[PDB]
Parts: sequence; C-alpha cells; structure tokens
Amino acid sequence: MELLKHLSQRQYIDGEWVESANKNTRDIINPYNQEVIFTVSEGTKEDAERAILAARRAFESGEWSQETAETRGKKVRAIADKIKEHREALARLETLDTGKTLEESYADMDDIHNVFMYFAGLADKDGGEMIDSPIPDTESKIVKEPVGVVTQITPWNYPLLQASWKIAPALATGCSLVMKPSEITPLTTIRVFELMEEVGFPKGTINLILGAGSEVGDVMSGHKEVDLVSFTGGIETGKHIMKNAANNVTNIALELGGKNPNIIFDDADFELAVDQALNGGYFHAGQVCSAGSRILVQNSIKDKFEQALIDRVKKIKLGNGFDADTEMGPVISTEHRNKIESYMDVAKAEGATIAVGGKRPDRDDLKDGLFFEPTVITNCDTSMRIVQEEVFGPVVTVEGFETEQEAIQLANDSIYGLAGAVFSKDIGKAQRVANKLKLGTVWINDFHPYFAQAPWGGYKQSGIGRELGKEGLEEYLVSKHILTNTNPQLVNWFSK
Amino acid sequence: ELLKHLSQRQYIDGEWVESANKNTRDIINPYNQEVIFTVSEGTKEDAERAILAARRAFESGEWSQETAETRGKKVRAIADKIKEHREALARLETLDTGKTLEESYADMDDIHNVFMYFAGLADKDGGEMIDSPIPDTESKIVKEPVGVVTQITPWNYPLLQASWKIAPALATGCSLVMKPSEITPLTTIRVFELMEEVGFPKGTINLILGAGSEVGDVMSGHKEVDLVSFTGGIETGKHIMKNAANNVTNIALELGGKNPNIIFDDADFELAVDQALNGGYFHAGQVCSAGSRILVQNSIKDKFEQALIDRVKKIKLGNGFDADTEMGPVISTEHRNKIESYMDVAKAEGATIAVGGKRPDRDDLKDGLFFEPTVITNCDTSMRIVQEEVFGPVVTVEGFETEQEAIQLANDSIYGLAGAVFSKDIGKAQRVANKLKLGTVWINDFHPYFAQAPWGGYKQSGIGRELGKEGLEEYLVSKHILTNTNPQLVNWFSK
Amino acid sequence: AMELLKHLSQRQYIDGEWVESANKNTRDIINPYNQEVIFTVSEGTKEDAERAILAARRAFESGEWSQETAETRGKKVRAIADKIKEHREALARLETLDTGKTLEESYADMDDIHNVFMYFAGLADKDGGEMIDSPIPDTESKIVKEPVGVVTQITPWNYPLLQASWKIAPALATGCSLVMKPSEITPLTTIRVFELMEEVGFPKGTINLILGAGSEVGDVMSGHKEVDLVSFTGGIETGKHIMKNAANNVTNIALELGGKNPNIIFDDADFELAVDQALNGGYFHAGQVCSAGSRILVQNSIKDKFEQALIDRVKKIKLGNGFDADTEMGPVISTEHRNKIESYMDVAKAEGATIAVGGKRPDRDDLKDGLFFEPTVITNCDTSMRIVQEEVFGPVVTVEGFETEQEAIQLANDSIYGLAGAVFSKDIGKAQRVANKLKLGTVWINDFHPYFAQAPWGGYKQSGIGRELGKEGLEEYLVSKHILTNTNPQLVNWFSK
Amino acid sequence: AMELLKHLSQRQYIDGEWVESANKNTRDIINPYNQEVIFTVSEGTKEDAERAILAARRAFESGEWSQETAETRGKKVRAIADKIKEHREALARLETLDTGKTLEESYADMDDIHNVFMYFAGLADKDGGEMIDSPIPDTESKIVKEPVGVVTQITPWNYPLLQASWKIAPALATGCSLVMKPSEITPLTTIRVFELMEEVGFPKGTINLILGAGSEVGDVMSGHKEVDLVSFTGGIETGKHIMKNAANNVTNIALELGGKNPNIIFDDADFELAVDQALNGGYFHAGQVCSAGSRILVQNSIKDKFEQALIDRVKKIKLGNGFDADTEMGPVISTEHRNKIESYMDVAKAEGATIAVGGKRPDRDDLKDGLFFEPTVITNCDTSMRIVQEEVFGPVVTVEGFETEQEAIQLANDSIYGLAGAVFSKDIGKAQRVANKLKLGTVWINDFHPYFAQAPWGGYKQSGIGRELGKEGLEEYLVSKHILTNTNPQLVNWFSK
Ligand code: NA
Ligand code: NA
Ligand code: NA
Ligand code: NA
Repeated sequence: MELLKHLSQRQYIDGEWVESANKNTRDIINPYNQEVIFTVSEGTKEDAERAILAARRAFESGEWSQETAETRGKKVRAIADKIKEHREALARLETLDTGKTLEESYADMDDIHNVFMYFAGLADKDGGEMIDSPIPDTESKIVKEPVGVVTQITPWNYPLLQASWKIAPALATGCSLVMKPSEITPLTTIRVFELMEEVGFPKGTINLILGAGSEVGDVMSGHKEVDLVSFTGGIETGKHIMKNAANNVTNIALELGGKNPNIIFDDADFELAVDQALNGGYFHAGQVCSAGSRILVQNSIKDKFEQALIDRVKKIKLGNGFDADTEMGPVISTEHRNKIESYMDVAKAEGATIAVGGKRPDRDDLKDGLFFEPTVITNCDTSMRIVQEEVFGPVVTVEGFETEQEAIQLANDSIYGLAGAVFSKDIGKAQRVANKLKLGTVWINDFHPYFAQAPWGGYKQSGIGRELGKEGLEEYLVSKHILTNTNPQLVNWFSK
Repeated sequence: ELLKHLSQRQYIDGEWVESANKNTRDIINPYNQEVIFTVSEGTKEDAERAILAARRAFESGEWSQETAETRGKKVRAIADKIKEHREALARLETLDTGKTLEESYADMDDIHNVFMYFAGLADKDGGEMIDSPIPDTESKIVKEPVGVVTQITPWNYPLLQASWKIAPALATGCSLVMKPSEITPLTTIRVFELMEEVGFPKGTINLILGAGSEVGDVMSGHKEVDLVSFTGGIETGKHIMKNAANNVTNIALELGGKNPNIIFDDADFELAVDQALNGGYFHAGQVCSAGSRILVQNSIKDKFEQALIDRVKKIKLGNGFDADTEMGPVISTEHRNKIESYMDVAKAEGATIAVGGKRPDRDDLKDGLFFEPTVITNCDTSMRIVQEEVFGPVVTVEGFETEQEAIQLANDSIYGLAGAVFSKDIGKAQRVANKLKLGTVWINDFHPYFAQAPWGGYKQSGIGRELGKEGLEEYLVSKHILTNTNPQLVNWFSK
Repeated sequence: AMELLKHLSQRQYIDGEWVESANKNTRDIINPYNQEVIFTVSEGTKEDAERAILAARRAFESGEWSQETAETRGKKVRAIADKIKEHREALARLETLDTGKTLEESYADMDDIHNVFMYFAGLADKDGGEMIDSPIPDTESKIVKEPVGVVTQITPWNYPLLQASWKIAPALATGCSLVMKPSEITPLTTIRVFELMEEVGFPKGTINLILGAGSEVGDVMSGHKEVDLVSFTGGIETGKHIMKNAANNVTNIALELGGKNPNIIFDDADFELAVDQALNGGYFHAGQVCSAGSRILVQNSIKDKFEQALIDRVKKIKLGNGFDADTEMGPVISTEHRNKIESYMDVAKAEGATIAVGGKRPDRDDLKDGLFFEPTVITNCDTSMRIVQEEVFGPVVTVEGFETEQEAIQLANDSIYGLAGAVFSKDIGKAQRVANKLKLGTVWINDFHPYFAQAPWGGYKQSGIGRELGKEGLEEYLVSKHILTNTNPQLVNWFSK
Repeated sequence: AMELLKHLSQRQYIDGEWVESANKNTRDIINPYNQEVIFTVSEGTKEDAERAILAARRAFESGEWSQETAETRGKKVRAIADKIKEHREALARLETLDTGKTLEESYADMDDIHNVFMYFAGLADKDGGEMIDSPIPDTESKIVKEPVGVVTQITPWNYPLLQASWKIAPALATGCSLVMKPSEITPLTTIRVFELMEEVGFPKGTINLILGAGSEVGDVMSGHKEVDLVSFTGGIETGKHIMKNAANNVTNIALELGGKNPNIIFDDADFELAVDQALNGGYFHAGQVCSAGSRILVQNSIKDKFEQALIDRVKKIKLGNGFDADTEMGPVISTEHRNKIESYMDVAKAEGATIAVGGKRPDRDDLKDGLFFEPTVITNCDTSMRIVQEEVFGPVVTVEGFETEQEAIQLANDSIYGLAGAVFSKDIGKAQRVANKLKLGTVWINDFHPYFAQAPWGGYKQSGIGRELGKEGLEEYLVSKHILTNTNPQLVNWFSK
C-alpha cells in the first residue's frame, strides 16, 4: 500500500514521535492473508508512565485546560475536517488492519467525522449552573471543569471509531489524554495522531502508547496521576482494570460487550426481519459488541424463519475486504478464531445443533486467511453456555418464544445489557417490549444504529457509564460547588 | 424512654426480623461507655435475602412503575414524619453518636429539607428527545431507575447520610437495601419504622444490621445489585469498589478528606479564628469535610496561632445533652486509640503539639471517650500528620507566602472533598477557589452543604456526587430507544 | 354551597386588605342552572386596579418575596396546595354553583389544582440560571434567572380556579408580585383561593385581587407602565386588544385563546373508543373548553357508521343540575353565551350544513329556567364554512370526512387555531406520523382531554402566545440577566490621550 | 470596496431567484462619509413581500428544510460561517462603506459574525425536546421541539450584518423559513450574505430577501397571517407599531429596541479605566449602539474630577473616514438622523443642561461634506429631563451624580429602558450587589460593550421582548408540542349508552 510508506512506526509522547524505551517492535498482520504489513514500536511501562506524567504537567500548565471552550471546539472541528479529507486512506488502512469490508470502513469514517463534529459543537455549550441557595446572603454556583488526566484503551474491532468516542470529548472539555490502541490494530490510531499533531495541541495534551496490554495496562489503570480510566474491550480485562483503578479511587468508564437479543414477532415484516437478522449476526464477522447473536423468534414462525435464515447464510460471500463483492471478511487473529472454534465444541456438547457453518471454509482463496463460516445454532435454550456467553464471531443462536412476556424474560436472562432489537409491525407492542428490556439501546424495526447525538453503553455487566451524547461528555467533566458567603458572621459556638 | 419502644430487629421484605443466627450486638453511648441498647447482628444470608427481595420488588413494578408524581408525594410524607419526630430523632442521634443536641437538631432540619428537595425533584425529568441524524427515525432517551441499590452509611452522621441515599433512591423508583454503621444503628432503625408507616410495597426498602466485616461483601459483590453507594473510610471504600467490579456494578463513594482552610492576611481575622475552630472541632473533628489542615499566610501566622491556641484552651467538653457543651466525645475506644497513635507519629516526625493531644482528666469526663481539642504546629507537607486524615479534634497549621504557594500546598494531598478560602479580597478568593481540586469550595465560610447542590470528592475523596440533580442521576440509567419509522431492507447479504 | 357563601368575602384584595370598590359599585353573580342571583361582589374601578398594580410594584421592589429563598417560596406554594386539598369539597361545590358543570367534574378540577400547586412548589428551587464558558479570557459569565416582575393575570369563566392556579403557582414560585382579575361572571372560587393564600401569608402587595368588568379595568391591567407581563386566558378578540395595549409599554404577553380542535378518527381506530371519546371531546362542560373536540374529522369509509353511532348516543345525554349525580351535562354559562351559540345554528343552516341532532334549547320542565342548550351534531359541512372555522365554545361538534392520512392532516391544519387535537388509530406508527404534522400545542394519541402540570400547554397560530404549565410555563415568569465580570480589566486605549 | 460593488447584486431574492421590484422602483444608497451615492438597489413592493412570505410558507410545508436532519442543518450553518471568514476583508470594507464606522470596528464585527454562525451551527442538533414522567398511568408523554415556522426578520442600520446574523443563524439552524428586510439605507452586506447563502444552498423559498422602505412593506411583514414569528430590531415607535400589527394574527414577537444604558462609576473604580470605558461606551460607532453608555452616573465625590478628565479626552477624539487608520470616530448614518441628534441639543439647553463640549457639526474641511457630529458631553442634568430619559443614539453622553450605592441603583433604574449597563468599582462585592438590582438584560462589571453568541442578549421593560443569542435565542425559533399517547386506552363511559 502507498499509505504505509509514509506512516509513522513510533509512539507519540510529550510532543515527540519516539521509539520504545527498549527498542522493541511488533509486527502487524492483515487477517485476510496473515501477512506482515507493518512493524511498530512496542512500548514499555516506563514509556506509559512518562506519557501520564507529561499529560499531568500539560494539564497543570493550563495551555489546553484553560483555553476557551470555543477555541477548543474549533480545534476539535479541525480534527473532524482532517478525517473527511483523508476518508479513503483511513478506510483502506482500517480494512487492511482489521479485515472488514471497505464499505463498513467508509461507514466508520463518516461516523468518526460526525463524532468529532458533534463534540466540537458541544464544547462551549454548558459551563455549569447557578443555584438558588437556601442560605440567605450567599451565592452558589456549580462550575464544570475538565476531569483531568485520562487514560483511554481501545479495542481491535473498530479501532479508530472507538478512539474517536474517547478523544473527542476529552479534547473538547480540556483534558489531557494518554491512549493505547489494541496491540494488534494500531494503524489508524497512529494516523489520527499524525493528523492531530498537524492541527496543533500543547505539548503533553495528547499521547499515544503502543504495545501489549499485559505490559502497560496496569500503569494506565493504576497510576495515581490519572483521574479517569476509559476502557472498551473484554469483560475479564475490564474487571481487572476496574480493580486496579480502585487503588486510587479513580473514576472508571467501561464498555464490555453483550449478548444482544434480536426479538422477532410473528407480525414482523418477515423479509425485513430475515435481512436484519443477517445484518445483526454477520457484519464484521459478528465481531461487534452489539452484534445480534441471540435471536428470539416467535414459535409460530420459528420454522419458517430458521429455513429462510439458513438458506441465506449459505449464500454469504466471504473474501477480501478490498474486493467489491465481499460481504464478510475474516476474523481478527488466530487466537480469536480458535476461541470461536472452541465454542462450537461447547454448543454440540450441550446438545445444540450446528445448522449451518461452524467451521473454516475450504475455498482456495480463503485458505491463507483467518476465515470462519457464518453459523446458525439451533435447538438451544437459555441454560446453555452458547446462549449465555459472548462468542464475538459470525455465529447466532435461535430460540423460540410463545408470548411477549416470554420474549422479555428470555431477552433479559443474561448477565449483559448493551443493545437489542424488537421487530413487529405492531409499534405499540414493540414500544411495550422496549420499555421492559434492560438494555442501553433498543432498536424498533432496525439493528445496529448508533450516533454521536445519543448515549451508548450498558446495563449490568456490559459496562459502567456512557459514551456519546451529552452524557458521554459528562464523563470528562467534574463538578465544583463554589459557595460565597456575602455577609459572613461569626458563629460564636466555641467559648472566647 | 424512646428506646423502650424502638425496634431491635432488621427489616427485610416487609417484616421486622431477627438475625438468621439469633446473634445480637450491644450499642454504646460514647459519653459514658454504657450499653444503651441491643440489636440483631445479621448474617450474610440475611443480606442476600434482602437483596433478592429488593430485586423481586423492583421487577414487580409496584414502586418502579408507580408515577413519579406519586413517588414524590411519598418522599414528601417521609420528610413530614422527620419533622413530626424531630425531638426524639435528635435525642437518639446524640445518644448514639455523642455530638451535641444542638448539632443533632440542625441535622434533623437538614434531613427534612433533603427529603423535601428530592420529593420535589421526582417528577421533573424523564429523559430527552433527540434530533436523530438518520432520516425517518425517532430517537429518545428514557431515564429509568438504576434498579436495586445497596447503601452503606457511616457512624458520624448516621441519619443525615442515610437521607442523602434514601431520598433519591425512592424518588426515582429504585428498591434499596441499607446497612448503617454497626456501632450507630438507632436513628436508622427509627427512620425505617417511619417509612413503614408511610407505606411502601413489600421489598422496596430493607434494613440490614450488622458488621461491615460480615455483610459488607455481599452488599457490594452481589450480582443482583445495580449500584453500590458507600460513605466511610478510604480503605473500606477501595475494597467495596474492587468487590463491585466482580459484576461491573456502578459505584458511588464518599471517603473523607484532608480539607484545607486557607486564611489570607487580609481575611477578617476574628471571623477566620471563629471558622478555624468551627472547621476543626465540630463533632470533635469527626467530619468528612473537617478543616483539619489550616494554611495561614506567613505575615499573620504568629498572631493566628496565638489566637487559635488561646481559644482551643477554652473549648467546653461534656455530655451532648448538656447545653453548655461545645464538643462531645469521639465515637469509640478504637477510634480514640487511633487518634492517640497519631500524636506519637506527629512528635516523632518533629511537629509540635501546641495544645491538647491527650485525654482530659476532669472527673465528669473520665468515663467517656474524650480527647482534648488539639493544635499541631511546626509541621510541613511531607509529614504523615499533615497528609493523613486523623478524623479527630486535631488541626495542623502551616504557613504560606503567596497565593500560588497556598494553592500548591492545599492541592498537595491525595484527597479532594472540600475547603475554604478566607479573604476580604473576593477576586483573590475566587482565583484560589478556581484552582483548588475540591468538590466544594467555600469563600468566607466553612461547612455549608445543602440538598440543592452536589457534594463529593475529587481524587481519592470519592467517585460520584450526592445531593442535587447530579445526586439523583446516580439512581437513574439511560436507555436510547430508536424507532425506524420507514424500515427498508439493507440487502447487504446475497439472496 | 349556599352555606359556604355565608362566610365568603364579597370584596377585592388590594395591598393586604379586603376592600370594596372605590365607587361602591357591585355585581350580582348568577347560578346558570336556574338564573338565580347567588352572591353580590364588589365591582372595582380602574383606580382600584391602578392602586393594586402600584402596590405589587412596591412589594416587588421591597424584595420581601422576590429575594426570599426559592426553597421557602416553594414551601409556601406547597402550603397553598395543601389548603386546596383540605377544602376540596367546598371548593368543588362553589365551582359547580358558579359555573354549572357537574360536581364530579369539579372534584377532578380540585384534584388537578392541588397537583398544579404541588408541581410548582417542587420546581421553585430547582434552577437559578447557568454558568457560561466565556469566549473572552479573564472573564466570568453567568446567566441569572430573576422573577419577571409585576404580572397581571386575567382568567376565564369556564374553569376559573383551574386557570387561576396555572398563573398564580408559577408567579409565586418565582418571586413575582401579581394582580389577578377573574371573569366578572365567575369570581367565587378565586375570592376563596385569595382567602386561603392570605392564611398562608405573603408580604403586603405580593398578591392582589381585582373584581370587575374587563371593559372597565382591563385596559389598566394590560396597559400600565409598571407591569412586566400580562397573562390572559379568554376570547380571541379580547386577547388581540390586550396585546395591542401591552405594546404601549413593550410588555411581555402570554395568551391562551381557545381553538378549533380536531378529533381525527381513522377507519382502524378502536371504534367504540372513538365514539366514547368523541362524546367526551364534544360535551364535557357543555363544550365550553378551550380544547374541546369540536371539529371531528372521520375517515370516509366509516363516516356513515360513525355519524349514526354518535347521533344515537347524543340523544341519550342526560342534562340537568350539576349537583345531581345522574347529570352528564350542565347548562352553558350565560344568556349572552347561549344566544351566541344559538346564532351559530342559523349560520350553519344558511351555509348548507345539517343540524343532525340538537341545535335548540330543551323544553323539559326542570331545564326551562336554566341556561341549557341541547348537545348538537352538525353534518354535511366543509372547511369553507364559518361553523367549521369559528369557535362556538358550546355543546356542538361538526363532522367532516377525509379520504387519506394526507387529507386528514390538511383539513386539521386548515384553521386559524392551533391548541390541541387527537388522533385515533390502532396503527400507532400512523398516529405518530399524523401527530408530528399537526400544528397543535398538544396532540393526544388514542385519548382526548389530558393535560397536567408536568407538560406545557398552549397554542400555535391564533390559539395564543407562550405556554402555561411545565418548566416552560415557569419560564414565562422569569427573566434572564447576563452578568459578565472582567477579572483583569485593561484600558482599550482606542480614543486618543 | 467600490470594486466589490461592481459584482454585487442589486436585486431582491425571492423564492430562489434574484428579482427586481414588481414596479421596477429603485433606491440610491449613500456613503455617510461624503454623502455620495455608492449603489442603487431594487425598492420592493408590498406584493413582493407577500410573495416572499407565501414562498416561505410553501417551502416550510414541503419539509425540505424543516424536516432535514438537525445535524445537516448545522453543517450548512457552519458553511455560512466559513464563507464569512473567507470574505472577511471585503465584507468589512462593504460595512464601513455603507455605515461609516471604522474599518477596525468592521473587522471585529466580521469576527463576531463568524462566531455567531458557528455557535448556532454547533447548537443545531443538541436538543429536540424532553421525555416527561407522566402522572397518568399507561401513558407516554413527550415534548418535541419543532421550528416555529415562517419568520419575518427586520434589521437596523447600525450593525446590519451583525444583527442579520443573530436572526438568520438560529432560524436556519432550527429549520424555519425566513423573509428578511434590512434597513432601507444599509442593504449592502445583507445582499452579500444572501449571495453567500445561495452558494451554500437552501431549498427554494427557505430564505428570502426583501429590499425597501419599512413604510411600504413593514405592515405586510408584521401583519401577514402566514407568519409565525416577527423579529424586529430597531426604533421603539416602529417596534410598538409592529407589535400592534402582529396582534392581528396573535403572532409571536421578538423585539430589540435600544436603551438608555447606564455606566455607573464609583469613587473606588480604577479611575483611568473608568474614563477609558466611558469614552468607549459613549463614542464607538458615534454612539449609534443599542447598548451605548449614554447615561453616565458618577459618584458625587469624584464627579468634578471625572467630568474634567472625560471632557479633556473628548476634545482629542479623531474624526474622519472609517477607511483611514487614524480615525477613531466616523460620521452618523443619515441626514435625518443627524438632524434628530441636533434637535436634542436644543432640547437639552432649553431644559437647563450644559453642553460641556461638542454639540455641533465639525467645520474642518475634510469633514464638511460628511454627516459628522462632534462627540458631546452634557452636564448639569437630572433624571427629570428629556435629554436623560430619551435615547438620542448619537455621539452624546449625559453625566449625573449620585451619593450612595442605593441612589446609583434608583437613578439607573429610572428610565423606561432595560437593555445593558455597567458598574465600575474595585469592590467586586459592591459591584455584584448593584448588578443584581439593575433591571437590565446584560450587566458588565468593570467592562463596557461585551456580547457573544454564548449568552442571551435583550431587554427588560421598553428595551424589548425576548432574547437573541445563546440557547434562549435559539428558543425563539422553536415551538413545543406535547404528544401524549394512551398505551392502554379504556372507554370513560361518562355519557349514557
Ligand atoms: Na454495570
Ligand atoms: Na476519585
Ligand atoms: Na401565536
Ligand atoms: Na418588555
């Protein structure tokens, strides 16, 4: 690729592109063919610490934290414009690094532009409140300040998208940040740091660490100079991060995936429900925190639905994300493919049926890549691990339900709470169901939509906090009550 | 006499019940160390049963789907019962905690106002309509009760801290399980009796009594809890947060502070002396926001120290029920011993105990848990006595030269709860206030808090806020409902 | 209620004192059920109104209420709420005696009035303004919300105390001083609420009650230089006059002027529900409701079925005394109003519309002395007609057909009004599409009539200006002030030295 | 700027087309520096204004802009902002040519205008309404915020493009259709911004520009039945007339009418700062500012010192061409306006005040052909005088003394106006006390003149109705609709079956 020839291979710490302190590197792979496409620095825990201290120094200097909100918004808008300027190259880089189709990558770049633009526009819209004090002769106000130094850890599935959800509000509010992308997908994050450097930020305001979570993650979540740890990734890693953050009573924001229900009533638009069940299950080979992996279909149409879904799954076009005909790319890594494979064994052992798929494809052009066939698992129930646990692959389970009440009970019967859908032409019924689902986002007759204007996050074990919207911006602010006594008098409680 | 009718049991799923193992605990009055009452000492199985009842009640919808307006009326009824029983409640609080009766009356007036504020807020939101960027879609954000909440309160202001938690939980439609400090359960039992009189669906409210070491882990680590709200010591709070991580549970923590009281040379001097005493010694300094760290400008430091010391010598110690008392005892033998151990630390580090620093030897104080009001001088920021929260009737005094030095010293702690700036130059006070990393800053005052404004800490003083609209938000969760009003097939996957 | 009258004040309330009219003029108040004089009250002069406004101003400038804490103001408003509930029975009876509506309707009003006061009591201390992130370095920018000032409040005869509560509650919660004048023909419950407010206690001049003819004191109330907001609920022609008067001092105006409210019924509506709600929309309080569903728009496919069902039910509506439990519809308010409704029947027929049922005064012996008018359905009409375009404010509905969803919307929006309306359909998606396109302040989906303190109420187009109820209602009683402090002021040195 | 004119449109913009007046009439535009005709534009008719309003209505109902996503509407408003910055130099020159103010003042306006459009671009998609916790079981209650509808916008001659931006930005951000008419004497930058908006692209009829006499088209713009909001910035007498016309259709009005703005200087103010800011308050744009500090209130203890210092500086103010870098104050806007200012000097003297300096046209050769009026200080005056009570809107200040903080507040509030004012004192607590008591929409503490898009601007009392700028400014362009859905509808069964 033309693009890689000019892309930085280094970390960005305190205004400089720097190698790892130990000079180590890591080879980055294209999951389509398992070929090494780039080599980047693999940073140390001391590099992460230096970045955090630089972020703290920059925060205390006030160069960004005391800049006007209006000016901060103009700089965030400049980032947005660079994303659009470089839309094609960024999308290509994301497809090369993550394997998803170019069309999916273009959608991400449009969303990223809009995320930065939304937060640019929100930057100067709310500085706090005046309170009508209950104490005569006092003035009470609540001022909103940037939370401080923030550490930000992003996942491999949508690297630049998830990075934008964190960077945009942090910069808009005046925070300093240290970001570490997934060790296996750093390309677009490196590129966005180049673009941010072009816009221009005070030294130490933005920092990029590259490397293994196992090497630098503990410093990023446990350092005393951090005010907020924002992590998007796996549940076990998230819980560890939160336990680390507790050592300094540090604010945490977590987005950890889900077991997202796709509820299809017998009065759904049937062909729409089939289309959206495929979309829910198989976009990005199901490697989506909000993938519709748990299909709940009304008993009366269950057989019809399974036959239609299976017939379509057999036609899904696997291939290179750069090829126009491809509908589904490979999964991200050998380890991840192996995990998906292990879940097939679990499903069968529990008594479920692998109705279609469940193996690596044999076709010659797919043999060198990390492909896994789109899969439908039938004859399963809520007690099963395959239904309860997040596989994060191109796999859906299908369960039947008899009544609206049973659909709700089954949908809520998981440890998760991120997103889900209800399909029915009876909008009143869909609305009743939506109000009873313990999910951060519920779609009525759709699957997948998210946008900067609305908060995204989970109930239960799917996370803590929200990203996007006004609530997303609030994670990056802290409230201070300043109370002035305008006619102070001695209390005279203690003897004189 | 009040005690003769007070319940001795836990309240679980609409019934007053003993501990599952029939264990009990004797409650002590710190003024004389006498046993005043005996209550059930619950088990982790009792706490679990309460959590499961709260969950069942939440899912039934009897409270969670009640109208917000009606929920507000019930919260207002609790407020009115607090006022109705103000006398008895104040007396119980002084008996249990040792603070003066006048301090307890002030608490009861505040508690009435906390409930009343949240009663009035209950029906004032609901969420937002969003202008969706996707044509032919409707986007709304609904605010729902967070769910089942566990609430753990401290021994210093038991009913006040209980009200900060109960009021928004009930206003929003949550179910709750509360556990007061094992050593100070009396007013919390009484408020449960009063809430039962108001009337709530079975399982909506539950009271567990017992050791944090026995039931705290289940209250913070149970899968059916959606929010853990804890007010207490830093080490316990960290543990609670680690437990809450097991189920990715929301946490709200209020953990105390090392709160600065910054006195400039242009402060109203007698006001600053009065407020330094108030900051340091109300409730024998057992206040999350006590002004234990006095920072005074160098040019008036000597004058200030002499004035403060002279006043400290006159502070009247005694029974909280006696009107002349200005400062009562500290809470327990263990707590007094901890304060005593800090005096040893201070001297070993090279600081000066300028006045106090020991138990008083006056006949009427000998049987109680008294500790003299104390001033520590000749200390600096590197010392443990300056950095660590003693939570007793002790203040340190450090000098500073410039406004910049005052800010640097004030911010040089792991904490961030509250603090004050005293200066007749309001512009200067405002500049300092904007630079202090504290949840509340008072200009020419010390101690004020109220339901209308959020309270909480930066840094290691906590996570989240109590009081105000932000306090209510801890008890809500957002749901984005997106309806596609003209759905079309995407036709991405081949047919 | 006649026993309640033995203790009710007959006077105005000005600057903390119950006072008669300056010229000792009075007015006899009538019960519309039997046209009997039930009470006599003071009929104030324009000088009395001026004295009340000046007292309100003096009180406002003293700060005793305007600078009271918001939390305390809220407690006082809550005290009023509690008095409404305490006196629910007597107030409901007084309202039925004065206005003629059923006692059950009056009880519902009193429950609502309690909730209005309680809502605003709870809202009183929940704002104060905002801190702005200033774009100018070394400045502090804040927006403080203050009471608007002195407010004049003019209420209608249909729901006197309810409409009074909508104005009084936010005015007191925010710290304004007010001067209220109820409809000259229905002052009873307003006098009573002033007695109750006095019991709670407010600073002298904070609340004032003028009694009398809009033709005598209305110009002073809308045109005085010391007034900051004129809030009027009533007829369109009077409202326009009030607004023109208010312009003389560039005074804020809040107006609620009624409507021609559509009740849109699709062929997939729950049919019996739609018939029930069309009756409710048309005939509660004899149709004397700002939001009455006087304009029924029914899908052509079910128009004949609907008209027959509605007409059959209208024939069964029970007319009588509002105090009698069997009564479903009381009389209209006055001779003048009944005559106006009657004149509309002539207009309808001359335009070619059909009076399908009703359209006259009833003859029954027990109804002959009262101001009764039969519930009426007008059919075979179209949007070009005066009977369809103009607000009759009586127990009368028109019925028009529509073919499509698009035509329903076009017809519903083809009026000068914009207050409220409904859409009936089991297809909630369709109902939502229609609701988004109706130019109305409130749209009900599968309901008719609901309003409550938590949500703003008011009209698009000629139905009004501004909103009452909700947070927006409170905002009518506030004014914003931007205070900008330069914390490091420097000379500009633009002009030569 | 004369080269810029060679490419500038001379026509109105109606329903997507640049068009002449229906009667082919034109108007010559003058440069106040030399009274030379610099451009000739169409002078539209009342039928042109009506056609624009009908086009705006048609466009609104088509939904092309009103139903466009808020995010996309914001992007288009941002595009306007970027064009203002792109064309900053030419626009600033055009504004100085048309209005006479200094080029440096015009550059500052263009920077502000960019920021106004950018603020509203960023606000466009940040609301939408509220979800309400309904008090009725089994109902859903929401408040949707919609564009108000069709808006007419009338701007003043002092800051034409700035005032235009305050109106255009929120109207387009919210999805309204608009019809704008700039001051007949200063249309240049408004024509230019319409060219720039056309480049960005809006649906046909969404934006319209009428050019002409308020006396010819103002009545249609304020009195047409298809208008939902009339937004006017200008003189008090015209504003009152506009409000009275708007009343004919119960149309929302937003007015900004100027003020008698106090500049309060305590004896503990930074003295040289107060002198600098008194000059700035009085004489920027030759005092032709809605918020000019024309009414100086100075503590008696320093009044003599202050008057002498102010007068000595006023004598040094440099008058000249706004294009010349040394000029500090340009000419006034027109012959009629200069004559009005002159007539006030006669009034002042007849009332017993002293013209301490200025009060006449300057004689210098390079100023003789222009509409210059000397910077003037009037002393020995009091609150009872017309010169103190009435807005001159020229390069003139009055000076009155006060003894105490209480007297400063009483005098400052003793006018019919309520737009802006300042308090100068190093005692910030005192300045805050005074600021809280001044009945003014904006109060500056130790500053004079600041305004910005982030904070609302507008007047108490006769200075206006409503606010421009900030979130409140956006709200003038929105309307609330309460949609209440009954999710389990049941028959009421009130009326007999
Ligand atoms: Na969670
Ligand atoms: Na913290
Ligand atoms: Na209107
Ligand atoms: Na006004």
